[PDB]
Amino acid sequence: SGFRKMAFPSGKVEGCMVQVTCGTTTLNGLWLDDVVYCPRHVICTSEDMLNPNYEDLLIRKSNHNFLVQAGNVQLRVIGHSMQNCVLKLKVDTANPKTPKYKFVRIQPGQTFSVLACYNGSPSGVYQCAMRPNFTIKGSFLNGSCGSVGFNIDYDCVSFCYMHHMELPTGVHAGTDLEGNFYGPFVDRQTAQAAGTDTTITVNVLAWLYAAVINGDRWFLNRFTTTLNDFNLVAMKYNYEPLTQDHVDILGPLSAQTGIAVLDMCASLKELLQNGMNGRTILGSALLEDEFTPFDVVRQCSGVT
Amino acid sequence: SGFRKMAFPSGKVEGCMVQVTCGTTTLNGLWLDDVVYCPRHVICTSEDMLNPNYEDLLIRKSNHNFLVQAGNVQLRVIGHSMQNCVLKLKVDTANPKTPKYKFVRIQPGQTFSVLACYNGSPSGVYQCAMRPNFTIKGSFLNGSCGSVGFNIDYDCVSFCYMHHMELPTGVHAGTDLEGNFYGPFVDRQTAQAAGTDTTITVNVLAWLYAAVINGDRWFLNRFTTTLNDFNLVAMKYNYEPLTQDHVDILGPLSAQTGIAVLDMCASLKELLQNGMNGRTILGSALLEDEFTPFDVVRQCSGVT
Ligand SMILES: Cc1ccncc1NC(=O)Cc1cccc(F)c1
Ligand SMILES: Cc1ccncc1NC(=O)Cc1cccc(F)c1
Repeated sequence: SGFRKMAFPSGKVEGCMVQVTCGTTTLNGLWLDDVVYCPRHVICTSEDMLNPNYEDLLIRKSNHNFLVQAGNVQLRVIGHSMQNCVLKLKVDTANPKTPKYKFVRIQPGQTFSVLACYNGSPSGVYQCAMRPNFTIKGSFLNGSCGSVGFNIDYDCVSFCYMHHMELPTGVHAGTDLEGNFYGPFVDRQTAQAAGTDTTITVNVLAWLYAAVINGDRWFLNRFTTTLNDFNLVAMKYNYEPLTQDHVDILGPLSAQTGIAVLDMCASLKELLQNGMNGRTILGSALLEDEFTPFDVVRQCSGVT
Repeated sequence: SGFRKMAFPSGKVEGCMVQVTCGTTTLNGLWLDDVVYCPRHVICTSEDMLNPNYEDLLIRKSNHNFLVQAGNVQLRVIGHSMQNCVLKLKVDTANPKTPKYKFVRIQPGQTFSVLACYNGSPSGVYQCAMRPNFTIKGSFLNGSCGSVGFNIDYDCVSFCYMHHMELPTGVHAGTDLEGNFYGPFVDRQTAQAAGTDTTITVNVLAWLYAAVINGDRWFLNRFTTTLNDFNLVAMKYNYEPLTQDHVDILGPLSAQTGIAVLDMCASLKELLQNGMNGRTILGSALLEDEFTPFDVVRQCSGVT
């Protein structure tokens, strides 16, 4: 009973957080095995951020310039390399708390947990969706760079995000763990356009199924629609077009509740055209798109 | 930039979760030092839950009947005692992962993180407010009993909640770590009334300050009010009456933003009387009351 914006337990990730300092800039690093991963802008001063030549900036740095502290113990840096927008600092000690892990590049619309950190210390954890425009609407302040996003499948942590930058609009941009930015962003102090964003249709449908499972059913109606008809409504309301791939992943929720996907689409169509009329769904007065069909199944079945 | 429903990092609590089985009932326990705490209803069968005599039920149990498993290792139970609605199983081994901790009884309106668990394994973490009526609107299924609520101040975990029961309305009831229920609830399979709930006024005001800090300011107006006038509006809209104690704890947010508490009360009054007019505040289309003034200061300053 109940449905919450649940994050993964952050324990396995907390054991990997370190503080990385280079010159006068300090941020977070991720220590996995004998490598520490962090945003490459740790090598920059504020003046460098205007138009940085990272290759030239990194050349002025040696292993001893990167100070890596795991809690209260100092790591010895024996190598450094830049891969895309991340630095990889080889250390002489493998992290004893390294969980089983993978580096994954998630798709837009997928969700993950963020462990916000400052000075290598965890401050909090929250669940995010990677927006269709490849930004995240996180909660990050100066010093949070290097904080990571992740998912967990039983004992394996799949790291998918490393925080790098705050856009002038207050939304967030970052990379996968190979240092490739999600979206068009560059790690430079320049105003950068995020694409037009859209609402993640398949996620709103999954959340409507979660609402029905938990008893919030007032929005169910006597109607049905087609993918074509629904997509005309999705276009008008800036929702992602629904595809058969999306219908396919909603199958488990359709089977559990007995509500055909296109019937739920008709409820969503009516909610888009008429609003909530002052009512709520799962404690929300808007259509929530930060739960994937997998998240709904996982939470509604109590997967650990 | 940004403001999220952030939970504490759950790592220190994950290290304390164990599975407790007695007869054919399995639930979660909390292993701190050499004691395992769990809901006393682990000793009941479904038939016992109708009208249980816990004292008589516990008398039929011996130390060897309580099976406590921490991950994959078995704990040896050398004592058992019932304290209010919790069982305390003395074990022969102190939990090596015991963090610095305290047991606290929180007040209604205060917030905390829940680490939802099943079979002793963590499934997810979310931030909750203890409702003014002493229920929590959690996300819990069968097997989640024994999952705990907590806050963290630097290195100290203050445990404040242990999950026990789901009311017929789908809201949740539990105890402090001494086994005293929050609210009027009893651990019995009987329909039980939760009091009339109210919105946590001081928290909505704190969240309005968080919105102003992050740039959502459309709701600020040219008006002011008094505690008496605001409280007439709070009464009409089922909000908690605001006191000078509440105004006092909003002081840091009033000082940071330069918006006097009674001026923010006038914005809240107008929002109550006119609604959001289809607009949002911090990604919400309703007035959020699950962030305390302390949570707002902590998140807006990045406290670890
Ligand atoms: C101040 C802040 C707040 C939240 N998240 C991140 C930040 N910090 C930055 O964006 C620094 C920065 C500037 C320009 C490029 C870059 F890659 C990184
Ligand atoms: C089924 C479920 C779902 C979520 N949270 C909890 C539960 N389980 C219960 O309430 C069991 C129960 C019954 C009667 C009394 C009691 F103290 C405990």
